[PDB]
Amino acid sequence: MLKCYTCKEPMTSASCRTITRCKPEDTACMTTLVTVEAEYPFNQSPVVTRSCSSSCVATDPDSIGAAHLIFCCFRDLCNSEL
Repeated sequence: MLKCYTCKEPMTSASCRTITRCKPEDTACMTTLVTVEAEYPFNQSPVVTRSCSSSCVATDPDSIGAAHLIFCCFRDLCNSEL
């Protein structure tokens, strides 16, 4: 089955990297990447959330409508890093 590095805790979690089994309805994986402070320099606990998906898709680089870095793949553990 499709396995993605989905963490149990929300963005609050530090290293969101845990081997989890996706659902049968799904097919691809998803990943949310959005720093806490992009407008100004501030190194702090970032906001991310990796979850399975039934359709790997991405938005525009505009990110005008809450369209952060939405990565996706069709391979188990396609990405180990955050």
